[PDB]
Amino acid sequence: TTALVCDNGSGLVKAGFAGDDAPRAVFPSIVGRPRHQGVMVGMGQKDSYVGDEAQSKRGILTLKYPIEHGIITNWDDMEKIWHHTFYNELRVAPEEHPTLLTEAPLNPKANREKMTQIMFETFNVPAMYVAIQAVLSLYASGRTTGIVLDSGDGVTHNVPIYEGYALPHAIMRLDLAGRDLTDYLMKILTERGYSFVTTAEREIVRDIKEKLCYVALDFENEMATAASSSSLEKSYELPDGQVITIGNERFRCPETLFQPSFIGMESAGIHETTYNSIMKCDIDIRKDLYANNVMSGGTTMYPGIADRMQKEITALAPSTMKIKIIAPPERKYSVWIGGSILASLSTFQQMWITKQEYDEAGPSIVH
Amino acid sequence: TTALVCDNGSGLVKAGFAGDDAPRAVFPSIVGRPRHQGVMVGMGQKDSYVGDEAQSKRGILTLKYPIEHGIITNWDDMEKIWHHTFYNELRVAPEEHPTLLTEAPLNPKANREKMTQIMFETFNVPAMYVAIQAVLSLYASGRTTGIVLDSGDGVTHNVPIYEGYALPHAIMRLDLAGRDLTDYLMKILTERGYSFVTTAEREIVRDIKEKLCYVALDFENEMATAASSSSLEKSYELPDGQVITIGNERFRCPETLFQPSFIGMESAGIHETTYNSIMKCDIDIRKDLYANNVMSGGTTMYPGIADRMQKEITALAPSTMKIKIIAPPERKYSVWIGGSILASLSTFQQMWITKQEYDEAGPSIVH
Amino acid sequence: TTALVCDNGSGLVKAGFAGDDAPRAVFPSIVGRPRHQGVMVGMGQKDSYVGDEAQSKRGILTLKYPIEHGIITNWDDMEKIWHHTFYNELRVAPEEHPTLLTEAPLNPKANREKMTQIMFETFNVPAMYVAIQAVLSLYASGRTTGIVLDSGDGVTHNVPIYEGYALPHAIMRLDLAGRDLTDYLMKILTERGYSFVTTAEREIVRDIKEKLCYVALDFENEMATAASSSSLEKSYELPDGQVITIGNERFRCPETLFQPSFIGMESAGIHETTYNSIMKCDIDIRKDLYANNVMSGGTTMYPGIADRMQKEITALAPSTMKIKIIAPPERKYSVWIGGSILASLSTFQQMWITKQEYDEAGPSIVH
Ligand SMILES: Nc1ncnc2c1ncn2[C@@H]1O[C@H](COP(=O)(O)OP(=O)(O)O)[C@@H](O)[C@H]1O
Ligand SMILES: Nc1ncnc2c1ncn2[C@@H]1O[C@H](COP(=O)(O)OP(=O)(O)O)[C@@H](O)[C@H]1O
Ligand SMILES: Nc1ncnc2c1ncn2[C@@H]1O[C@H](COP(=O)(O)OP(=O)(O)O)[C@@H](O)[C@H]1O
Ligand SMILES: [Mg+2]
Ligand SMILES: [Mg+2]
Ligand SMILES: [Mg+2]
Repeated sequence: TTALVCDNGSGLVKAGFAGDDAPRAVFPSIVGRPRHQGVMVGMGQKDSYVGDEAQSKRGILTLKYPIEHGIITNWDDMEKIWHHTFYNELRVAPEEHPTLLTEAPLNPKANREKMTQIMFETFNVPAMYVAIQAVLSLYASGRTTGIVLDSGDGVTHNVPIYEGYALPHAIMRLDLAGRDLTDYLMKILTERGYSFVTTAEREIVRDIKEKLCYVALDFENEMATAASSSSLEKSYELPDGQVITIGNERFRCPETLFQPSFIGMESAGIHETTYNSIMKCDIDIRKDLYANNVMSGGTTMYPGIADRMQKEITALAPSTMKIKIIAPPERKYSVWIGGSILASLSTFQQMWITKQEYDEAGPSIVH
Repeated sequence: TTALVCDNGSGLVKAGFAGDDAPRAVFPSIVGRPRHQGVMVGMGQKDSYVGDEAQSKRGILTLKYPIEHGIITNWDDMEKIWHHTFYNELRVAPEEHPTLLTEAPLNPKANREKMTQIMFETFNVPAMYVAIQAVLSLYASGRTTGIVLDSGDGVTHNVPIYEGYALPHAIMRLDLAGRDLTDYLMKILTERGYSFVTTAEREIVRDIKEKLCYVALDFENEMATAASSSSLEKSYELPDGQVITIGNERFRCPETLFQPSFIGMESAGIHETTYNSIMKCDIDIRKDLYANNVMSGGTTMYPGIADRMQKEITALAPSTMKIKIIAPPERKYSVWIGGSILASLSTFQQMWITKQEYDEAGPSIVH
Repeated sequence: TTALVCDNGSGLVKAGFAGDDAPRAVFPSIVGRPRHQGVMVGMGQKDSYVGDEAQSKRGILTLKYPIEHGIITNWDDMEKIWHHTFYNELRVAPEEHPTLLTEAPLNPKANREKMTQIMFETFNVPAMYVAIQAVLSLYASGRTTGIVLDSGDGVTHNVPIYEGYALPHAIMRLDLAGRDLTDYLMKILTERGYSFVTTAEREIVRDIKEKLCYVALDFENEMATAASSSSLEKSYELPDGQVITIGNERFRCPETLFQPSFIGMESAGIHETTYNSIMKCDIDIRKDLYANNVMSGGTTMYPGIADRMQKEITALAPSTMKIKIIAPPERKYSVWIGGSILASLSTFQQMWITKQEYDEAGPSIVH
């Protein structure tokens, strides 16, 4: 009956039935084993904690993110993520619903095969399909044309779609935002004598990466008044009681995303990968990619975009073109709000890969 | 059969079966041989008197404490303590019950083996285990987080614990309180012209260390009003009828522990060893070590602590952090009431070292 | 006039003019004030002794290293270090030369500014520059490619360099060896019944860390032969006439630098940090990072590396890729013999930060 949209984020895995409100459960993609000797003898502990509870047990575990640079490390950790998601969040049996899974646009073969095969044999679902996360972000703002910028930890993408076809030859995948921003924040906060090295404490870096950062309009000129002894200091409080005063590094960390040359890699800035994906599309269609520029994903929630992005695009594109960048509030749930629209609707009600078809065809059902 | 918790005090050896009230026997850990020439000729007097009988025969013996600086001096005296303890207090044979023994956290190797080994061949016990005295103090107050203190005459320890694991990197052992406080009390009672030198009479010094002593809120401000003519004098009476009036030195002796520069040693104050053991724990756990500071051991019974310790820590700790320091009645028996809770409980009924397994393994069994 | 290279040791300050032999003066940085009351009104006693004289007057002082966890404690003690170093060792006046100072590759900013500024106002030197300690280790063995190690009591570092560019993305800082090895030797020597707790005596432990330790080739098998009566026992003689017999623990203390699991801290050994810095470098260059592995410092002077390090890396590295590990003699003076080659060579004779430029610009001239 009711289909299930379960999003394999690298965040922030999101789980909720098909429509109509919001993700039922969201928690960080963490499994963590206990690194210290037991001496109270309940015994009372698990062999492996998942999140939320692996984020309540900080400082006693060794956190292992099972998805790293756009790929899952091994399915031994992945199945334990899955077991936690179905059972102590959604509560429903896996044999009850057809499921809908998400992937990253341009993900390595044979990691969709191996996934599909393992998931059928481990949880015994009755039907399934895998839709890519960028394409789904079209549905959330309900547009049939435009270039989609879907940016989440740890893979961003630039996919062009026109009424309502996706060009296979103009899709760009960057392995950059947001975990490299997390690692960079840890590298420029060490620069003020605040050292973070332990895995649990690495989460604190994420919590200040969320809340306290912002982006400039013109970097060099916002940087200029930062050099003056004028306040940009906001004072954060740390869990053990420590008080940190950051100012410069606060706008510096997300600004890193414009120009990967700050980490020295040859990769082009979001400025130019957006533009170069548009300029791999056909000449006539370019007219309508402007003003259907749609940003998405959780790593676009800094309170200093899109007007940085705006000022940058308007400078690089042709003269007198209508360029408005549509960025809805609460971009982090865009993908899920996509998935919800698909699986609740017909036509695609008769289009899942069903069990008899899977048994007959085998795991080689890629296209 | 019911288990036996027999606690290897540094005091004050304590003995009583597992559960549920108080130890049956507590008495000074002393052996004393008769030093003066014999003339009564009944005769039959014992070669070595143990406590408490060696404390009702003061002035005719030469007391030799079998435990000094937290380690047992020789097993010739120790076996006579043991034989006396089981037989002439409890009235039971060690063959009947599994035992539970205690140690000092960070006790020199190879003195846990030789102990374990000698006890199997001397008393023919069916099973045993050795738990460290600091860890056991958690059970007494039902804590699942917090820093634990076994402070006895004369080895103290400082162990931080988080639910329900031990931290190898945060544990500190001081060979400071309390026998050096006794020896210091005898050295500063010489300052008022009352000189004591004999071992047996040293016990009287311990008895005034118990009853008369107290700690200040602020040393310097109690010291100021001590210089005034107003009375802090309490009049003690001595075993042969003599009257001593001490006042200034009365609050000075336990105050010595708050910074042992009085002795001359470089060793840090309890104030700071408490704090510095906390700042060797992981950052997110520190939040809950504050306000689960639980004191223990008989040597913490001076009336002025813990509110000296409280006022001192709140000054050294980060701003606006909650620090409730827990120190109720029962602290002299804290460790033992801990041991009682363990040996009655399952799972740990199957976790004693039993004789066949010992026979196979040998005395190399530690870890 | 000839420039002066004075190396701001983590240890262990080294001082000597630009080239070409060895440093004139080496001593382990300690300052010690006199802690007991004077009883000879002679008296002649200085307020602060530096080393050598503060290592001759052990047991009546409280030794304080001015550089702790890779940063100077405060400039009140540091300025007295400096004044002693230039004046009462090297004899030359700072007013007569450009000087050359060393730093860590990654260290709290702006404590390189404050340093540079205070040193200019206190000693009023004609010109200066601050070079990182890791880069200089290339010069010492005349390498044009390779990964550099400054490991001193207590900062290690891992910097990859390619002819003659430094790669920012791959620089890794470990706050691991060697003072935590000093603390670890003190923590496992209490396990054999010899206690060392007071400040002066802590130096003696450090001296036994120098001479008698060694690293195993195969850990598991060295542990096997330790359990038998097969002698690995060496007899040390101790300052007050005492005899120390160490076996197993002799190889246990340095083994800590592999596998930080022994302390429980979340980090990976030199084995893995070497690899993890290489696999953060661009693909083509990796070919010459293998076989230009250059070890350095004083805390790599154990007589059981590098062929352990080699056998371990060779197992983890890609198959049939040749890996030479070059550890020269002289490693304690590596940094200094590096600095010496640079400051004697033009072109960089005209590139010191000079007084007129400093006076106009202020502390920001650092970058
Ligand atoms: N307000 C915010 N500002 C900046 N970054 C944020 C904010 N909220 C969340 N993030 C980042 O966004 C990430 C979540 O992105 P998400 O949309 O879940 O990506 P995915 O769906 O691919 O997992 C988190 O890792 C977090 O670091
Ligand atoms: N009321 C008191 N005030 C101060 N000290 C006391 C008091 N009662 C006992 N003590 C001291 O505490 C010691 C006993 O401590 P205890 O908890 O038995 O240590 P352990 O268990 O390690 O032997 C005795 O040596 C005695 O000097
Ligand atoms: N033969 C040796 N074996 C092991 N360690 C040594 C030896 N000689 C010196 N050390 C250690 O090396 C340290 C000195 O390292 P050094 O190169 O001076 O570091 P830095 O230059 O950063 O101060 C000393 O603290 C000492 O403990
Ligand atoms: Mg995504
Ligand atoms: Mg005790
Ligand atoms: Mg160094």
